[PDB]
Amino acid sequence: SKLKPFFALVRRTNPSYGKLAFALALSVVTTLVSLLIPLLTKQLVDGFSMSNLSGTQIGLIALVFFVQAGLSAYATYALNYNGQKIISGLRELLWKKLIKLPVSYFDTNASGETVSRVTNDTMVVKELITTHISGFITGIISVIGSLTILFIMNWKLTLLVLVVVPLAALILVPIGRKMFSISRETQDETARFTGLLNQILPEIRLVKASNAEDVEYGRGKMGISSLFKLGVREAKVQSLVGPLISLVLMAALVAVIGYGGMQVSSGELTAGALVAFILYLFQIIMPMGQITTFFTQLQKSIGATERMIEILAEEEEDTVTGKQIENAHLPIQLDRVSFGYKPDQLILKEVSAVIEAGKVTAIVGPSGGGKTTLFKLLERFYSPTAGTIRLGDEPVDTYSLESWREHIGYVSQESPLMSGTIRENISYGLERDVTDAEIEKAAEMAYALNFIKELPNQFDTEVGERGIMLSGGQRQRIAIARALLRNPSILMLDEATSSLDSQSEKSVQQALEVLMEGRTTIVIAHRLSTVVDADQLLFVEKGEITGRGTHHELMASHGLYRDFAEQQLKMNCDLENKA
Amino acid sequence: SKLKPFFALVRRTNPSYGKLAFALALSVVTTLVSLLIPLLTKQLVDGFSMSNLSGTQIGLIALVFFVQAGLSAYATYALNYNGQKIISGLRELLWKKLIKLPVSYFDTNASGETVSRVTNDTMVVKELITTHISGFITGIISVIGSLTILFIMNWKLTLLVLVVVPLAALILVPIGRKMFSISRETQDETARFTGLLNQILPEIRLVKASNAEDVEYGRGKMGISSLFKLGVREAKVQSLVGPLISLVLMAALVAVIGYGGMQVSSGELTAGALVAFILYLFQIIMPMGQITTFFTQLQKSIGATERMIEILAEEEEDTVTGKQIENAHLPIQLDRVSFGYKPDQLILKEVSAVIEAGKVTAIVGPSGGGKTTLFKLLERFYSPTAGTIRLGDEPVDTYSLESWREHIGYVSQESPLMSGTIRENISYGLERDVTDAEIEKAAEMAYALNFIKELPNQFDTEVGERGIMLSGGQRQRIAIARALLRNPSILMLDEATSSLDSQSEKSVQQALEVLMEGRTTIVIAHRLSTVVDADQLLFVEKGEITGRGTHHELMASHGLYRDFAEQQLKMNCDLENKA
Repeated sequence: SKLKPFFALVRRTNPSYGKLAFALALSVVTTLVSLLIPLLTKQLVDGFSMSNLSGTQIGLIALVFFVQAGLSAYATYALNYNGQKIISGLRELLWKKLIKLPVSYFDTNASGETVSRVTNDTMVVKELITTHISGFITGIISVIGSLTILFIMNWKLTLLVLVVVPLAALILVPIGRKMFSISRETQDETARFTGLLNQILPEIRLVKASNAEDVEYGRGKMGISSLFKLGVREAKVQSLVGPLISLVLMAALVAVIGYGGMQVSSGELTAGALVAFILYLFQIIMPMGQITTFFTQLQKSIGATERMIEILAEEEEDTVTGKQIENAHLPIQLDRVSFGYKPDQLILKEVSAVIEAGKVTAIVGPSGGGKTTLFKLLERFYSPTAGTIRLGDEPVDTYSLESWREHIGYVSQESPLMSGTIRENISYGLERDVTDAEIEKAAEMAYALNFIKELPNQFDTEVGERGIMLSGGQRQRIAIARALLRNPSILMLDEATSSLDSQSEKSVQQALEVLMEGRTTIVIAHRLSTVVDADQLLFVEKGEITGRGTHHELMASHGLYRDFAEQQLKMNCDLENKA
Repeated sequence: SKLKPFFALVRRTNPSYGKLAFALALSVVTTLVSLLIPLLTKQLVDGFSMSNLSGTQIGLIALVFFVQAGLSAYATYALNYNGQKIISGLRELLWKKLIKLPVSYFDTNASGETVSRVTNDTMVVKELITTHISGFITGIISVIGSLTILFIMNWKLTLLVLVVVPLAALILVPIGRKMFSISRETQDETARFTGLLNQILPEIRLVKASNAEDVEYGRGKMGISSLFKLGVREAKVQSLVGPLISLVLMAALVAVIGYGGMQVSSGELTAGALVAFILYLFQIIMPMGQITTFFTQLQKSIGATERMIEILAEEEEDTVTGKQIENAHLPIQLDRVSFGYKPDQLILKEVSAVIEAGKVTAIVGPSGGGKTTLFKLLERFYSPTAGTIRLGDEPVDTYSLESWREHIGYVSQESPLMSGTIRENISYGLERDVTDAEIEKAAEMAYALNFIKELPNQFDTEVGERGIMLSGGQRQRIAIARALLRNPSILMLDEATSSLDSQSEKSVQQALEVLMEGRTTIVIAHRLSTVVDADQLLFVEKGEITGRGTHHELMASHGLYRDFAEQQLKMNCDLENKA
């Protein structure tokens, strides 16, 4: 039942079944060859009466050892090499999917969790394929094979092992479960106490000022004391568990080996048959260890194969069907548009606007008021809940998302840069050709060239986490040059959120104007004073919009709706409004 | 050499040496009793000729097993119980030290690192005391004892083990070191690749907008490929290492047990002497495992005992010698005061001021300009580099730090609250008696009572990390009530840094005035407009101070020094200065 999705998943990578089957066959043959070794030692030891020592018998044991090792090396390489092919194919599929999942997917799901899945689930599956299946089969063949060979030479001494091994395990298991429960509880109390100490130490500033020396000592002392009480409770458990595990193991060993010796010493058995018996006991206990591990692995494996298949079945973004845009700067109408993540809550509704060729329109309104939805609707970062976005007089969902994203340009504050060269960032993702003589003809414009020429290298710095740190103004100027190299007909601007420094800001404002000249521009911001020059402002009413005039008209005949943001500004200052 | 600081450290806890010595003696006796068991099994097995089976011989083995387990339970409890006493004593010493280390210590050293030390070093030392020393001694006695008993019954078969065991180890060790090196390199490349994927995923916003789909796919594909290449290099190592470990172990076992059988089968040995030989081999291999672990533990232990002793030898704050203050609101002079963390850089120098009875003085100046040093000097959070702080006409270092911290009061923005009750916070650390009828007579003042009475409980909420989250204004009002319950003669105020919300701020300003009335107040802040009412402002010049007048005098005859902060404000707004 559960093995049909795993198999299907493995088949997605078009694996070579012959090579895996042959490797498994070699493992099975390696285990069967490992059951000859104790019979050949018994034949050698039984044949040592009057000390003949036939050299062919000790040489044949070496030939069988080198043959077992040669086949085990081949099977182990083949299994690992194909597992490495299978896992590589899985990761390539998962990565090609992730890069095409709609930007909605990363809005709902954590990027780190997705990375964690593609890096761990594939690993689990690998581990299952390369080691655990072959380990499990070989262990079963080794265990049942060894017991069958033992019962055919001396059934009394294996009947004893088939009582001693289960009765020893029936004791050690519960005693071990009980032990581990106490280890977890002391770990948790250790954690609680470290947490408590951590929490007191950064507030030492007040503790000192308030004369709370004995008070904070005493609350820490109660933690020392609760840890000590659990430590004594662990001591009273570990003192019974330790001696009892050693008592059981040695009583099992003495019982098995002493009855082996008491058969050889009476004549009911030979010296070489006892030798074979010990040599097989090691071939019972260890693979029995192996097989047990298979099942936990199998559970984890199922969960992984559930998550990966989940990703690789999800919807991907249809970026490449529709028309091609001609004369793209034409009027963007919204007419009866609407949105919500689910129809339970319509985040934006009954909206209409026009956005005008070569002008600016500014989305500015209350913090947390949903205003970011209209911006994400206009850049196609989100599909409307059945209401029209229209360019000129054609519904915008007509044009291909490639032919849309090509005639849009995009810039933000708070941006990092792509790990790569500075010329690679100044021309990122655009498949048109570029040249040294024009890539800096886009960079002199944002004042990027005459900044970049002062760095240790004029085309690289390993920008981002590897290279030197850059200030927000430098990062913005690098973004503004990329958009001048695309020469988009429409521009989407994310001017600021959170908080920022005003250092060099007037030179950054003079850098920004370059890009927005003579093309249609849509801006989103957190304050009115940054937006005083705009040809239409849009105020946001937690689901609906008004304003639809100059900044001054908001200051003249809007009133209370300016006051619902301007009061929070006037708690700090008049923000250069001077009114 | 290295054992003299550990021992001294252990002696600091006044441990019971008799009980540890007796537990170690019991462990040694338990190991010697564990060397009888295989001789008694040999006597039983050798005595089984003609199958007499004397019941006293199989009963005596059980009596020796229950005696070994009884003494092992007692020794194991005693060792763990005394280790739990020793570690508890260590932690109590370390915590009583930390709480008294000067506030300078936590300024240089990370609190988390100190917690980590007191929670891990003590543990390491515990582990060494309870398990590793006894484990090491018992292993040596078990190993040398078992080998000495083997050589006295059959020296040929132990001479073989004393060649087989070292020659097997001389192979497995290097092959294992080499194996682990490849496992580390693949871990690192896995980490590098996850890091790379992580770094791409939160920037999916641009990747989509820029048409960088094949570009970001290909950079990820190169990571899949480098991981696959290292995976194949690991496969070519694991394929030789696995077979070779199994080949060696089985060749060692076959050689030892086959020569055991070939002695019994020729008559050079008995069936029971072979049984004893196997039973002792297990008493050689496992404690040899144990002893090896002792040394790594010993190294770690030394490092721990080095850090803990370091803490427990450090200087602690002399909080309780000097005079007692009378009439504490008198003039605080600074005259030729100076400071620095080291004399290499004098952070503040040649400073003089007066701070005046029942007035306000405000420390306001450039960000990162060192101004926080003068505030920390005035509250005695730091000693001057030989220049006088003086109250009335007495040097302030005359009064006890208790009798100082009692006549000071202290409040800050950005503060958390002590984990505890709300009545416990409103009266924190003060050793004077309090009553329900007066603790709320301090709380009605900050408007704290009529806020607290609306919570689910009127005296508790488990405030901080356990309970409900509180806003900055509520936390400030709780702090302001504590200072009214102390009724300090002098007040130290940290008004704001970083960033804050203006929500309810005018009601918080009306709450703050309550505390500062009719007592001397020192304030530190980040903007001039918050401080317009102050009777003296102090501007800071990266080592020296001026201003020494009203806010308006800074606005009238200071000029360029107001401009060196006011310009950065005027990039945003005039900040209600209206000039």
